[PDB]
Amino acid sequence: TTVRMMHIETDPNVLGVWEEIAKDFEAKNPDIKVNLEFLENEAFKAKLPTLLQSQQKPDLFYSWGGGNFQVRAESGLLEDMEGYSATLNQELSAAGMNAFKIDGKQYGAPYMVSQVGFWYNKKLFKQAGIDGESIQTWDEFLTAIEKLKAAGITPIAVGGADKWPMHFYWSYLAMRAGGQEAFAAAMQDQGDGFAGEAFVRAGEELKRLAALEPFQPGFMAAGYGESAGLFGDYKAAIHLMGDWDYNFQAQQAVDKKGVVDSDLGFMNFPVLKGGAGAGSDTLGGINGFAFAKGAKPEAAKWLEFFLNENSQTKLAEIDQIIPVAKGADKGLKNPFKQKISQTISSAQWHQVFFDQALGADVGGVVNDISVGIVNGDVTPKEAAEQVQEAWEMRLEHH
Ligand SMILES: O[C@@H]1[C@@H](O)[C@H](O[C@@H]2[C@@H](O)[C@H](O)OC[C@H]2O)OC[C@H]1O
Repeated sequence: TTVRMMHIETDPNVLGVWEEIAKDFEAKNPDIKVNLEFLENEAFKAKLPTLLQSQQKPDLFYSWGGGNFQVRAESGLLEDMEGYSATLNQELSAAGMNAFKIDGKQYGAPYMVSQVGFWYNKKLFKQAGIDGESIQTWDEFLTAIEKLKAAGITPIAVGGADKWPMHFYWSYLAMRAGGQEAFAAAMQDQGDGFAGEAFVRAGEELKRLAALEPFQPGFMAAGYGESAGLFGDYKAAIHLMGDWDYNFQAQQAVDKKGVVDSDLGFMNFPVLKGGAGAGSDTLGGINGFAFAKGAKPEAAKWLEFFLNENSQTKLAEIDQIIPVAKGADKGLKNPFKQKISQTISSAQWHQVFFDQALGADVGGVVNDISVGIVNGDVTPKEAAEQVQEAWEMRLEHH
């Protein structure tokens, strides 16, 4: 039998490890072949809707959980693999398995957890006269931005063309302004919801950052790959990105090394004055693979092995993922990844990426108003009302 797994992975080292695991699995299981199918992130997300309606579908596809996963599970687009999940449940974290379980039905399995934060270049910070470790508040972050501006260094790389990198700013600002309580009320559409003060404040503070002109020339035409390459090429000082950026900025750098460890820093998103959120709250998520309707049981056998402790330990040791398999945290030797993994574990609020939490429609609105605020197209108040209004209609029509 042949199992097909659709993914968005571009890293050659990661893919080599995945192929090694596949080869090992195939030796232990001669009856089963594993075929990996790549689709680039933006194209993948765009095509999945029609793919899930087709008659030829992969067994497994990359998933962020969140809003689209829920709708797909309830709408009959995924396959319940609860009867083939005993070993997955033994090997993987229960919180990770629960993220892909709806109504007692197991529709996927976790692969990794992540944190979004500020990767930064200590060599460029020294040139501008900034101590990165002293940045604890948003006002201190803006002061650092102005010092980079005055030094003639591009402060921030962002892939504005893809929009979601910019949304990380609006999202974190809303988390810091309103805390978990505000987001929970907004999801329930209680009170003013997403049009509430926390979300307007997020827009106001994003507008304040944008007025400093901190992004690279042409950031609205730049995708994630170009933006990470600018960081890796020492041409931008700061990159707000998930922890997967550690290997990506190196792969996208001309020299294939990027910002080396002695020049590299990572810092949490700062706190906001007059904000209800805690500095230890993380934006990130639990990514995994979902089972499309019609998936064969052999796909669960593959996933059992692909996500086991040895496989996940390898992927942590090449500094790619923060693992979900029990015991694979032994592979978090790299100091950047070890510290990030501890932040994720200690977080009282760990929030899934807003665009994935809210689904393709409302999440697309959040992505649009993030770049819209920065470009002056929409005010912070108008942008928050757009999110609330789209969310209210999603609630009504489901
Ligand atoms: O919608 C965003 C996703 O597209 C993005 O996906 C990243 C992917 O770019 C990277 O290569 O692997 C991690 C994966 O999560 O995540 C953030 C979302 O906001």
